[PDB]
This record gives sequence, C-alpha cells and structure tokens, in this order.
Amino acid sequence: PQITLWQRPLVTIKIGGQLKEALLDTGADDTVLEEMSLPGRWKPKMIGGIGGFIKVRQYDQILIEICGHKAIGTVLVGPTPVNIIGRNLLTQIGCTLNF
Amino acid sequence: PQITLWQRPLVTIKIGGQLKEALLDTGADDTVLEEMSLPGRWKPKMIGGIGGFIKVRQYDQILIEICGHKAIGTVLVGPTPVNIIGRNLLTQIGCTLNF
Ligand SMILES: CC(C)CN(C[C@@H](O)[C@H](Cc1cc(F)cc(F)c1)NC(=O)O[C@H]1[C@H]2CO[C@H]3OC[C@@H]1[C@H]3C2)S(=O)(=O)c1ccc2nc(NC3CC3)sc2c1
Repeated sequence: PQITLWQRPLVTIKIGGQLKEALLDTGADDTVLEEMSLPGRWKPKMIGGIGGFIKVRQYDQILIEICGHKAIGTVLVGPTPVNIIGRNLLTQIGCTLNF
Repeated sequence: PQITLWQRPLVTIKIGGQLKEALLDTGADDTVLEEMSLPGRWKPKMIGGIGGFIKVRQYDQILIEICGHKAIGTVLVGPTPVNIIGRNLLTQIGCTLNF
C-alpha cells in the first residue's frame, strides 16, 4: 500500500499467535512492543527515547506478519506506550519514504 | 526523493536562519527540535515518549525548509536527543510511506 500521514500509520500485525496494532515508525531503529507473552529466550536490555530510558526484553529471530508481509528479526518487549515497528523490520517488508 | 530505510532517514533543514539535520519520523505526531534559538513567542508544553515526558516550548507558524520543501507549522523545542520532523510537517511536503 501507499500510506499518507494525515493520521497515524497504524497497521495490523500478527506475532506469537496474537493480533495487535502497531505504528510504522521510520524514527525507530528497532521494533518495540508493549508487554506481551512471547515464547523463548530473551536478553535484558535498556533503550532510550524522548523522555529517558526503559528496560526491555530482547527476543531474536521472531516472526511477525505486518499487514500481510512476513518478516523475521529482533523484537524488544517492554513498557512502551505504543507498539512500534522500527527500521529493522521496515526494510524487510520493502517500506520506503516518498516525497 | 525516494528514501529507503537501511539507514536513518536524515534530512537537512533550515529553520530560524540555521542549518540542522533532522530525522523524518512517521511515528511522531509533532515536530520536536533540540534546544535552539527561535525568535517567536512560545508556550509551555509537555510531551510523552518512550521513557517518560519532557518539557518543551511550543512555537506556532514557524517556517522550515525540509530538503528544499517549505512548510509552516508548529515546532516544539526542548531536550529531545534527536531533531524529529513529525507528521504535522511531513504531510505538508507530501511525504508518504510505500510498501
Ligand atoms: C515512541 C514513538 C511512539 C514517539 N516518538 C517518535 C519516535 O520516532 C522516536 C524518535 C526518537 C529517536 C531517537 F533516536 C531518540 C528520541 F528521543 C526519539 N523513536 C524512538 O524512541 O526510538 C528509540 C527506541 C526505539 O529503537 C531505537 O531507535 C531510536 C531509539 C532507539 C530505541 S517520540 O520521540 O517519543 C515523539 C515525537 C513527537 C511527538 N509528538 C507528540 N504530540 C502529542 C501527541 C499529541 S507525542 C510525540 C512523541
């Protein structure tokens, strides 16, 4: 699809057998999802944003389907206020910025 | 231009007579710039992100040239770690997401 930016670019994702909505975020290097139940091993990590830092759990090689496109990569799980799809996955679905 | 997302989508902007670099950010509702000297009158505001909140000064009807495109609108100024061009200005330069 082509997505204009008059509203938030929200998309439906499927991850770990659950359905969620997430923001396509070109300003995010990594993908960060709200607290959710994800199978497998994870490694502790701290990431920084506009207001300071949060601790997250890093899961690698996680399959996500983003608006019908499959991708595999790293997902961070923690107290983000919104689910964010970052550039590590945006590149895999072929997403580009155009103006 | 068409911008792919293997690197941060950084762009050169001119605002308040100064040249800066800023991140094209589809996950940002509003435009937030690092501390900088802007001429107008401002209004205190508080915005939320990944790690909490920061206090910013809001300036309205500020002219910004973004990769050669002119836009006018609200700019928030404060302790963000990165200059962020948000959707209030991305829509004015015709920016879309495509995949
Ligand atoms: C969290 C998003 C949902 C919102 N944000 C934009 C994201 O694009 C940030 C951009 C950013 C990049 C940085 F490098 C550093 C930063 F400080 C900020 N991305 C990020 O936090 O990424 C982080 C983490 C994610 O992976 C890596 O990539 C970068 C790092 C890192 C770990 S925002 O900044 O908080 C924002 C902007 C405008 C705005 N307008 C408002 N208006 C009111 C509602 C009416 S609310 C509001 C909120």
